[PDB]
Amino acid sequence: MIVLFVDFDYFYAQVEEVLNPSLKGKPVVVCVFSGRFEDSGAVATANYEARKFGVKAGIPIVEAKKILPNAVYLPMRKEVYQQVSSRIMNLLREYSEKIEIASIDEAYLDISDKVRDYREAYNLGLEIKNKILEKEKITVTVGISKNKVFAKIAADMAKPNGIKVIDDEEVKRLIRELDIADVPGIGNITAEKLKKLGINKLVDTLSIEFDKLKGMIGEAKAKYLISLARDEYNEPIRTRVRKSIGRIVTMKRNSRNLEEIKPYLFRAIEESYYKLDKRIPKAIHVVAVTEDLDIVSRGRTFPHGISKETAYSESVKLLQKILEEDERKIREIGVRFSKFIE
DNA sequence: GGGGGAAGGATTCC
DNA sequence: CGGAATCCTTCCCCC
Ligand SMILES: Nc1nc2c(ncn2[C@H]2C[C@H](O)[C@@H](COP(=O)(O)OP(=O)(O)OP(=O)(O)O)O2)c(=O)[nH]1
Ligand SMILES: [Ca+2]
Ligand SMILES: [Ca+2]
Ligand SMILES: [Ca+2]
Repeated sequence: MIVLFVDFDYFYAQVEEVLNPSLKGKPVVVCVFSGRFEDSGAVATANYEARKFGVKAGIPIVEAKKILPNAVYLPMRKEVYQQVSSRIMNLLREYSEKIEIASIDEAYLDISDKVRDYREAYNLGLEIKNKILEKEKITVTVGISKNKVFAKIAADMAKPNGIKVIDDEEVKRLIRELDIADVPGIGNITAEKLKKLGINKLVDTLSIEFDKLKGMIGEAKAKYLISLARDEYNEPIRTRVRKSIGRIVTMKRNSRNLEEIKPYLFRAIEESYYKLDKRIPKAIHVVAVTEDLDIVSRGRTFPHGISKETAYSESVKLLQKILEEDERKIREIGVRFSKFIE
């Protein structure tokens, strides 16, 4: 089996450069302004000229400006990037019917019934890269291997504007030499848990009693890692379907006053329904971020679709249920809709 | 005992 | 900052 993974380079920043070439060459930082105060919010992403100095996704906008006060700061226009993304995804579909659109800037293609060796795979990769650059002026990185995981690791190793195949012999070296933290799905929590168990590489997961691994990181995660370690991980590329749509917003100032929170909540409901389109959810959750940055939620699933009117009244109750069962103030409020009636 | 859900939260990654 | 998926634990009803 042959998997080709595509990951767009510094996506949001690069789309902005495509729409405004005068930006190419200088540091470009795409941000998500939270509105709490001047420059409050975070960096969604930045082009490589900016990353050289530490400005990257996730850092506070205020820290970014300290490092690169004269860079170009742009507000995130996610809708524009989404449409550019869709077009690129359609281009990729022209290379395989078996495509898994993982996120707004990445996808997996099962090109097994399209090519036979890694040679023809690599070449197909270059053609895909050329096609995208030519058509959307977007550079991307391609990773090729036997499964989704290593295809993705391959690209990570080739970033940016690269292409990289990880063949069977290297898959074995990685299992032995790859920091397990560098394995997709293994975050800081899980990685520290694995270190304590003496597991630093995929290979190590094979020298521990399963039940011990299971008990420490969970069944799903334990089996996942063991599969990879045994060089047996093999999940098929399949069409992913959105399972929830939501919106959470940061308020002007903290509060526990219902009348002061409701408009933010409703606005979130309004935006969520617009985005819902023709989808009808049977479930609703109201989400609150306390002053101490904790995230608390209360939801409800009914036996039928939720109308906007129902969403409004129910959401009010759930918020009321949150405030009554938590002494903290609310910093951010939102709603999420799921269990669609399709 | 154990199947089948639902609710709330933990993690992870874009 | 903030959108969203998967998986985990506890709680429940029920035969
Ligand atoms: N709001 C927000 N958006 C993010 C964050 N991280 C990534 N994104 C968005 C914007 C990124 O362009 C897009 C793709 O993420 P990657 O993880 O693929 O980063 P990006 O493509 O920007 O750089 P790259 O060349 O892949 O290293 O997802 C984040 O922490 N917050
Ligand atoms: Ca990505
Ligand atoms: Ca990317
Ligand atoms: Ca990691």
